[PDB]
Amino acid sequence: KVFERCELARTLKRLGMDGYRGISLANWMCLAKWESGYNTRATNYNAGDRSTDYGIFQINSRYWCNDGKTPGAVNACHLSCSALLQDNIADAVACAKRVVRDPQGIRAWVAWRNRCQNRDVRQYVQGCGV
Ligand code: NA
Repeated sequence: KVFERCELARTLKRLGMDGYRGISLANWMCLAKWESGYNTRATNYNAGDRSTDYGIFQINSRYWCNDGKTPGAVNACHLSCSALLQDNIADAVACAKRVVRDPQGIRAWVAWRNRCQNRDVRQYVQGCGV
């Protein structure tokens, strides 16, 4: 599924993302926009290290979900990577929450540093009623 902006923002608020481990909803929105374009079925193979990024938050198979074909990988969210390609984003959000519980937080995603950090991210939630 490809979410519309405000539809996602309302969804993430209901799922308790606003202010999770210190991260405002507008930041999660900026992350999803730059990682996947709000697309749950997005995948990106990384040829360099044989890992894959899965779903709306482009969560990596080396550390967070199991896809069986990543060498030396762990499965910190305790999920098949498949779970992160559903239209329903409950499991993806729970895994995102797990990612940010590590010391790096939201900095775990290089896209967030490039595109979101120190920016005016208000635009991603404006007019959405959240
Ligand atoms: Na894994």
